Amino acid sequence: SVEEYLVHALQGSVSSGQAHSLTSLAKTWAADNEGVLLTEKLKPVDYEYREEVHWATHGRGSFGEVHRMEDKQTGFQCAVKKVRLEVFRAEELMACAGLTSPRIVPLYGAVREGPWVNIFMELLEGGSLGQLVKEQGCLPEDRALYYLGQALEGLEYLHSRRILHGDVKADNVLLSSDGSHAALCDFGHAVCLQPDGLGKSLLTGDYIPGTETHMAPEVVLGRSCDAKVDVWSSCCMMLHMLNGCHPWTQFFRGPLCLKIASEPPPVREIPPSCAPLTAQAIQEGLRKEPIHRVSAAELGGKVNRALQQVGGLKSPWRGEYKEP
Ligand SMILES: [Mg+2]
Repeated sequence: SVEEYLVHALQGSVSSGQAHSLTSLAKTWAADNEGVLLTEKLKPVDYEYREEVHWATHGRGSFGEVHRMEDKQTGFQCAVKKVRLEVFRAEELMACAGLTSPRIVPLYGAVREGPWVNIFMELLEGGSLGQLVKEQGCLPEDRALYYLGQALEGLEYLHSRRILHGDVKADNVLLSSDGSHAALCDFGHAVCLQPDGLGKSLLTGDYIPGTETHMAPEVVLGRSCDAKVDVWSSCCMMLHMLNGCHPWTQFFRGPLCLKIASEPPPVREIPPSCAPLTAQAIQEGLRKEPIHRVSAAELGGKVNRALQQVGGLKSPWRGEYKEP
């Protein structure tokens, strides 16, 4: 209404503004150079911010969609996620913009150029939790608990704001230079939960999930979904971290969605040598029925206690190769 008059003003130009503008503009895209930049270090020139003209590229995502970039005026280096326009979802920015949490990769701005949405964000120097698991087969339990713990703090943030990530997994967790900090990214599968708590459903075409192996049973059953899907995924992530491979992967080859539906939870993939409280945390996080599944916050507590049970975090950042 007033947002309509507003967006028309924002269109056709790249400006330095706030998150609300970006969000509003974003909705436009989800339905020629324009956008909003949320940091001083990324500076438009004369209403424009074009690739190879104002900023240059220097690929690491599921789609090789993410690059190191540099602003040609300012010298500042960050990351660009290229997303095609016809596929773009405002929830990528909605579940991201102005979210002041150290567990969520900060958004630096987003700029449309032609059929491309260029999403700018902090470049975290230590890469993805996924790459870390690849490099060193699997992670020590305490290290595994540590990162799950930090991902849960980030999800607790999202959920309390009525936001569901949609695709929680090691590849979508990023790490600082020392590996001390972990923060969520890729909100491409994020959904905004409407006033009535739980929402959408995969079959209606609103919650399109990201990674099959990490997908909760209520998703596959075409049931209504809430934040609880993230909690299931985060434990699939936990299994990935502990075993050096996704759930279901080592056992079933074909349409997993049908297996996830009717099998017991991947609970059998829990390493026998794990601390009982770690096993319990995963077990509670992998309850097939969402209502009885613990919340991110509830799991955070159990995870926190389990880390203490294993003598705290005393594993080196990078050292041992631990065979899958
Ligand atoms: Mg990704």
